[PDB]
Amino acid sequence: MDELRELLKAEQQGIKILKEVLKKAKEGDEQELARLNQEIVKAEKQGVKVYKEAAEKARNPEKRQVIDKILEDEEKHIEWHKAASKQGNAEQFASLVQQHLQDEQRHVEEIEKKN
Ligand SMILES: [Zn+2]
Ligand SMILES: [Zn+2]
Ligand SMILES: [Zn+2]
Repeated sequence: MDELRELLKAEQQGIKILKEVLKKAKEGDEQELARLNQEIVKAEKQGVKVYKEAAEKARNPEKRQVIDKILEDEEKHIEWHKAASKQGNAEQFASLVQQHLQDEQRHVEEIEKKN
């Protein structure tokens, strides 16, 4: 029983921000969007931090395997949001957010399976 609820905290935080991102995506404001983008970057990387930290303390390779997959995943998300750099991301943005949202929920399944 190690690094379970702790790691979920990262996903939970990311998902919680995504909820507001959905709101601001419909709002369509650069300041709100950039600020939220900024929040995402920090939150997801904080997730990477706890995952990477736990990875180097994985009693079982399978525990690292799950962490490593999400660790890679979580950075992938940021890379996408970073690559946007605000073009005209509103309608297009919301569509992509659905994927991030479904993905992090999948991360929960990858961890808990049945939560
Ligand atoms: Zn993420
Ligand atoms: Zn993912
Ligand atoms: Zn995640």
